[PDB]
Amino acid sequence: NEKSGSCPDMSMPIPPLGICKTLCNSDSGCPNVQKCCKNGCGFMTCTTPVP
Repeated sequence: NEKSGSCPDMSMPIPPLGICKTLCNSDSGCPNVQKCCKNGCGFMTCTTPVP
């Protein structure tokens, strides 16, 4: 739990394209250094880590 930062609470970016399928299960689930949060179609995807 907790890689470096946290989830970017904003919900600003909203993908209109037909994309409704999770991928990650948590921080450790996401690759590179992306955090696993819910900022799309209500699933668990990777996002940018916020300090």
